[PDB]
Amino acid sequence: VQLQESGGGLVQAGGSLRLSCAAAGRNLRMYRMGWFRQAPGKEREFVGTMVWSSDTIYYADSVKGRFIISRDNAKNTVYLQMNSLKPEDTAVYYCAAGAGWAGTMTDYNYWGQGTQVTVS
Repeated sequence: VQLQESGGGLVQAGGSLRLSCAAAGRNLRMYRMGWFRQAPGKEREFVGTMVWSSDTIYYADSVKGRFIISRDNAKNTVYLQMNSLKPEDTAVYYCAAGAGWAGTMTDYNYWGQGTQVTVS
């Protein structure tokens, strides 16, 4: 799977921003897709996850109720709509893919280069 994020930039607290993750690959729709983020000097952390076969998304508590994952099927693109932004949301945001390994935890093997968001 090949991935590329876009949409990063500088935004004010309380604002909103939409990130995109374009994806290509053999059997793409069998992969679980994840958003992750790394704040400067901190450990990378999970943001949320989706599967192409379901409408149900799982979110980290840190962003649940604020960020929304959606998709455009025809464009093989996953979005992260960021709402009610806080300075602590400043980070490089990554999308990733791992085999939707059922009866086990997804191991994210494929990663984009990231898109960076600063919230003032």
